[PDB]
Amino acid sequence: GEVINQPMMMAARQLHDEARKWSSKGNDIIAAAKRMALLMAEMSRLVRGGSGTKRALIQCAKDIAKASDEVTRLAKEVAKQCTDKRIRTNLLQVCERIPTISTQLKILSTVKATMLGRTNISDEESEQATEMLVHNAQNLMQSVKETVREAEAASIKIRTDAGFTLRWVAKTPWYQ
Amino acid sequence: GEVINQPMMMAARQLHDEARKWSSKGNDIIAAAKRMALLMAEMSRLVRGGSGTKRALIQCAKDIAKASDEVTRLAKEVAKQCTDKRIRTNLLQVCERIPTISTQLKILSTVKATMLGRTNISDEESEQATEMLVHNAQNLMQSVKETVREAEAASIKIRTDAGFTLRWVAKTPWY
Repeated sequence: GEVINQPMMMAARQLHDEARKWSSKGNDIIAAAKRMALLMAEMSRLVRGGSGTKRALIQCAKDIAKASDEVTRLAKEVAKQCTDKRIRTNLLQVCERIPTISTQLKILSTVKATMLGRTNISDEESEQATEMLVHNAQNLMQSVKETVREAEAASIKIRTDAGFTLRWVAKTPWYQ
Repeated sequence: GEVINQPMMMAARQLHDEARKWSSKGNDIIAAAKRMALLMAEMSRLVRGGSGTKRALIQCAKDIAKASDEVTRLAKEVAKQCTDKRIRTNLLQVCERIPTISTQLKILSTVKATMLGRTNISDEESEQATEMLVHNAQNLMQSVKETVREAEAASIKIRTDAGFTLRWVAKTPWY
C-alpha cells in the first residue's frame, strides 16, 4: 500500500504547521518553508522505493537544498537590517547551520538512493543509511522552523524604518 | 487576557470549514464565503469590547453584509443557469433568506455597538442584544453554508455550457 517514513513525515508536517500560521504574501521565507515541508513529505514517500525512485530521491534532496539556500539567504538579509543584538545573533546562528545540514542531506539522500532495490547491501547498512537520513531531515526541519520564528521577531525591530521587510500576517487560528 | 464569543466563532469556523474544501479560483461564491467566515470570526472578538470597538463592529457588519449581497447575487445567477427544478428551487429558497438575515445583522450589531462601554444599560438588555446577534450570526453562516453546497449541486446539471458558471475544484488536501 502506502508505506512512508513516519519520522520524516512527522517532521515535515510540523515544519508545515509552523509555516501555515503565516500568509506567504510578502514573505518569501514563509513560502520557501511551505515548499520545504512539501518536498520533505515527498521524500518520506521515496525512502521506500525501488531502483526507479533513485533519481527521484536525489532530485528531491536537491530541490530541498535549493529551498534551504533561499531561506538562509533571506534570513541573512533580514539579520543585516536587524537592530536587535540578541535576535540578530540568533538569526545569524541558523544561517550558518542550515547550509551544513542541507549539504549533508544531499550526501545522505544519495547514499540511500544507491541502496534502493539493491539486494547486495546489508540489512543493517541500509537501515543505518535511513536513520542517518531521517536524523538529518529532522535537524533541517527544526532549523527552518527556528529560522521562521527568529525572523518574525526580527521584524519587530527594523533598521532605518527603510529597506527590506518581510510581511508577517497571520492566517486566522481556529481552535481544534 | 482576551475573550471571544465562542458561539459566533464556532459558526464562523464551520462556514470556513465548508468553504476551505474548494479553490477560490473560478469560484467567487467560495471567495465571498471565505471572506465572510473571516469577518464573522473577527466579529466574535469585537462583541466583547469597549467604546473603542464600536465603529470596528459597525464596519465589520457592513462588510459581512457586502459579502452576503455578493453570495446572493452569484447564487441567483447559478440558479438561472441550472436545469434541475428541485435543485434550482432549493438554491433560490436558501439564498433568498441571506439579504434579510444580513440586514437584521446590520440592525442588531448597531444595537450592540451603541451598548459597548455603556454603563447606563441593563445587564439583561446587553445579554439579550448579544444572544440576538449570536443567533442571527449562526443563521447567516448556516444559510451561506447551505448556499455553497446547493451551488455545487446546481453546477452538475447546467445549461449546455451556455452562460458563465463556477469552477468546483477540491483543494488538494495537504499530505
